[PDB]
Amino acid sequence: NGLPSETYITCAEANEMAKTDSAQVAEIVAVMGNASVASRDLKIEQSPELSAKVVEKLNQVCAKDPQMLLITAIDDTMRAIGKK
Amino acid sequence: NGLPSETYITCAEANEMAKTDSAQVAEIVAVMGNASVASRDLKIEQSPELSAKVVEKLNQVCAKDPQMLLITAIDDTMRAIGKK
Repeated sequence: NGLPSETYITCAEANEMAKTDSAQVAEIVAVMGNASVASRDLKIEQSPELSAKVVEKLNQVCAKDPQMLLITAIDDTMRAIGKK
Repeated sequence: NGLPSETYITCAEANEMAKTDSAQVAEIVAVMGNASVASRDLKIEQSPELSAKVVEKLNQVCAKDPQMLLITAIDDTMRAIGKK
């Protein structure tokens, strides 16, 4: 919880900023996401489309429960795609 | 040299595309960039300040060498960071 404001931000609210700054929102989500999911296989193809997905479905989950911080929310995707 | 167009595109020309799509470009460079550099230490965090950085100076290096493919270009950046 003692993380920088950007990292401690909620994924749902990340969409709010996305209209102004899609870059910093989609980047961190993708950059962390891919690196953190590579932890279980290490061959997660680096392609804009996959990232585009991680902020689409993830924010959808956030819409269901706002108690998910951006940092933890994407971690649930790590386990979702992390089914090896 | 037989890789898909986008990943076979030079860092210099990738910046050109960023003018139309800053996302796909800043993403892929930070995505694999951070993933590859973290493969040497894993002490490297993910921040929006890094994408801008890895696509800034690199495009300048590739401005001196248009032959530098995106993949190779980022490798050279890893070398710089891996220099400890």
